[PDB]
Amino acid sequence: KKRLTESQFQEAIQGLEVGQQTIEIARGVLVDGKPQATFATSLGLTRGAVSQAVHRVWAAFEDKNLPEGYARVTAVLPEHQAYIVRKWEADAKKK
Amino acid sequence: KKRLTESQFQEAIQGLEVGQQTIEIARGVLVDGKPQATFATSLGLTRGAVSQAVHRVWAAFEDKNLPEGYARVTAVLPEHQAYIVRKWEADAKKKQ
DNA sequence: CCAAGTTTAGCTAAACTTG
DNA sequence: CCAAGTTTAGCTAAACTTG
Repeated sequence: KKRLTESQFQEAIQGLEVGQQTIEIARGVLVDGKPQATFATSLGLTRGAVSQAVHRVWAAFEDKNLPEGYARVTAVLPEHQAYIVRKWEADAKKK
Repeated sequence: KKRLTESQFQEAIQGLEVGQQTIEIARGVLVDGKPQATFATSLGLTRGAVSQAVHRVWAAFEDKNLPEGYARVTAVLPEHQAYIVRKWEADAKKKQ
């Protein structure tokens, strides 16, 4: 279901520390739409591996694909600092 | 360094998905102060595998709250605000 | 039902951080 | 420089979830 255009894929793999196999896997799956089973079959890899491989590149895209000048952060914080962050995301969701 | 008593360890392991070897390993370095290196030698393991096992028990205890006015927050912010949030988490990980 | 995809403890390699 | 510890991609297993 989840897929990436050619250019979104190129963005996601920009400087991403990842082997060439992982790149090929995600390319066939996210861009060319091939099932993950094919790379499991053809590479002799378990279903887990291929899925983790595609996941990295997808997560990479999600770590980008944010308005430039922004970044996603997550943490457990005190009630006060938790409150401030709540507001900041609201103000961020105005621009 | 980072160590635990028996009550904290029995609290750490409480509810954690974890085999028996990982409990052993963590008990040795967190509770009994034994180095991680000796556990690699006896169990025939790389340094990393032993380090992952310790971390899992240590993290579970650090994730046993304890001020729950605290809350898990996730947000998409500009870098200047993101930096502060990253700084805040880093304050929180020292204070605990 | 069947097939495919997800998830996570546990491992190694290996490069990196600490003291 | 070394020793001990940390980190993380990549892999399995196996139980779980989606289509």
